[PDB]
Amino acid sequence: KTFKQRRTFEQRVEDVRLIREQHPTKIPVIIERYKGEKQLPVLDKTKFLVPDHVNMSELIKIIRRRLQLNANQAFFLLVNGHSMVSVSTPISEVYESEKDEDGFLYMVYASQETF
Ligand SMILES: Cc1csc(CNC(=O)C2CCC2)n1
Ligand SMILES: [Cl-]
Repeated sequence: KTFKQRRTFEQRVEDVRLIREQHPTKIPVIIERYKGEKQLPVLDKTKFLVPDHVNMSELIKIIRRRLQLNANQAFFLLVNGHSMVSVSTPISEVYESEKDEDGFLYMVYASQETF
């Protein structure tokens, strides 16, 4: 059902290696709905190439636009299983500290801070 479940560690690693070869300025991001989530829709896809210069505040804006949310729908984004200490950090920096061992950066969204 989830991404890690669909693809072998081997497959996720080789894919990250190809994105490096072909999309060298992009951060390979996995963005998934919380398995409890009722209110927000599922994304049209799972794997995203995020320009390495955008900060987390702008990545939240991007996903809210992708979900076609309105002003007073709530949106919370976990990175590597936990809260973001800051939304102002560039995603290149966030990748280097919060990346998975397979080389993706893993995010999960919900309408409550209680995931
Ligand atoms: C910044 C951002 C968020 S999702 C996105 C598009 N994601 C992709 O799969 C590729 C097409 C070129 C990047 N762009
Ligand atoms: Cl590129």
